Amino acid sequence: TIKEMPQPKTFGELKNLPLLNTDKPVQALMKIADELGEIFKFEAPGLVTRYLSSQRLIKEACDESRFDKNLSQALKFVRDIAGDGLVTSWTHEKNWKKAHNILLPSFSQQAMKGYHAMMVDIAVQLVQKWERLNADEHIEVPEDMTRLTLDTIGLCGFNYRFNSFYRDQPHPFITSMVRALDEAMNKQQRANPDDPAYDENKRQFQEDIKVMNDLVDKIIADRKASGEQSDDLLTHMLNGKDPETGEPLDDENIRYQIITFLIAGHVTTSGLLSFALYFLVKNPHVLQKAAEEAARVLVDPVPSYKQVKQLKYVGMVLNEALRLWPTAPAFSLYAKEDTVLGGEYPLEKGDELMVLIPQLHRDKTIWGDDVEEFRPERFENPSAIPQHAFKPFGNGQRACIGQQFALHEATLVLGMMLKHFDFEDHTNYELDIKETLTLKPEGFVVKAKSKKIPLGGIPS
Ligand code: HEM
Ligand SMILES: CCCCCCCCCCCCCCCC(=O)O
Ligand code: NI
Ligand code: NI
Ligand code: NI
Ligand code: NI
Repeated sequence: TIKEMPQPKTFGELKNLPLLNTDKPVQALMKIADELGEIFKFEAPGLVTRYLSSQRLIKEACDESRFDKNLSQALKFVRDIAGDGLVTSWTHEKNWKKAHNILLPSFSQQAMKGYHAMMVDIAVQLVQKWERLNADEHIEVPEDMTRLTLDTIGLCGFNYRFNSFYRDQPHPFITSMVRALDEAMNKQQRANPDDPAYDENKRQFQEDIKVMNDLVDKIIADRKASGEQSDDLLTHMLNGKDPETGEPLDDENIRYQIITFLIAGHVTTSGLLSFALYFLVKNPHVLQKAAEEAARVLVDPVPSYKQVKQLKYVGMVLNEALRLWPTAPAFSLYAKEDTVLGGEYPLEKGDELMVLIPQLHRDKTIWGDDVEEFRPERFENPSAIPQHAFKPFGNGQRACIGQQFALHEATLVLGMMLKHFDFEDHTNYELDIKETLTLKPEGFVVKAKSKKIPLGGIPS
């Protein structure tokens, strides 16, 4: 059967574009998806795309045989920041597979074990910051989580210490990065993007990128110092070669991968930890159960690699946080050839799709009517999940390469947090999600009372 696709309000020649005149576009698309269902067509000037919400359709979309990764109009703009790095590359581009085969070992199981000691190093610093707060002080959660995840990838991946916890205002890299990423997101709303009204937006974007590359200059210059016994993500960028081609990365592409992993390797993990702690203080019984698991397993002054993989409820808690609000909320696709989607929606070649991940994770077909509630107990048995129903890390060979890096870090930090502190919703925070392509709760503050359990490190 062939069915016609529902389409939201059209505003003449701008088509659907004025519908996204909000600083919360993903959440607006969720509102739309509620009123139109599993799929709807979205039209902008020059561009058309189809948003998906149902596990049924989306599981067909993840067929690598039928569909390859498309670059969103978002990603085409982020490409101005990250070039042809792993995230913003075409699959058919010759720098993807190259950098993929070169860098994939950096996220192997034996690689991950090397990162732990450094993950703890920055984790210790976060814990000790909260341990040293005075009585009348609030914890700006997403701000401290950003400090944590930036230093982690900065140290694990490049042996470079941002020293975020030694700073008042965010590191100049964070400031420029957000503005740069805010531009790409806000740029999607501009009929005539080259109208000189935006020449100011183009000038600040230039500055932001100048700052970020100045930091990359620091990282490269500091490695050639040296910089010797290191076998981290940066080492493989410089010395490693692609098997198929026998070629290393260029002068240019290397810089792009650094920018890529500095952004991608922290921004969504900052959001995950922020969302996770938010739900825990909004569901204290879940908080209790989780904090009880933390007290049970974390028996040494600092967690071991073995212990972090024993915290499965903490891992469950994070998955459930990734379910309700996937910090990387969407990824695009295109049909490799002509086909029909869901056996009822004909697709031409070159047609773009959008996997609306938050709406996907809300498919009542898979999780029940119990959707909007926060229950980590959904993930007690992973094999009970009709997969392609839970994809917070994308799909296929273009799925998140740092998925295990993220979850291990997050579980570790969240674990140490529960072991060492109790938490009170000090301001009774109503959830306010800020969009910057990625998702993150904004203005969310807490109070932390110390359980008087000391530390003692640090290995590496
Ligand atoms: C909660 C944390 C994270 C989430 C939710 C997340 C989400 C995602 C998603 C949805 C994609 C697919 C993008 C697309 O298909 O268009 C992706 C790809 C990617 N992620 Fe992440 N990510 C996280 C953490 C990380 C970390 C920690 C790293 C690196 C240390 C990382 C690096 C990358 C890279 C390099 C790609 C593209 C690789 C390729 O396609 O070849 N991400 N991620
Ligand atoms: C270095 C790479 C950074 C890119 C990371 C951001 C990608 C996460 C998913 C965002 C997709 C777009 C969602 C909001 C925009 C929209 O579709 O209206
Ligand atoms: Ni107060
Ligand atoms: Ni410079
Ligand atoms: Ni190696
Ligand atoms: Ni055709």
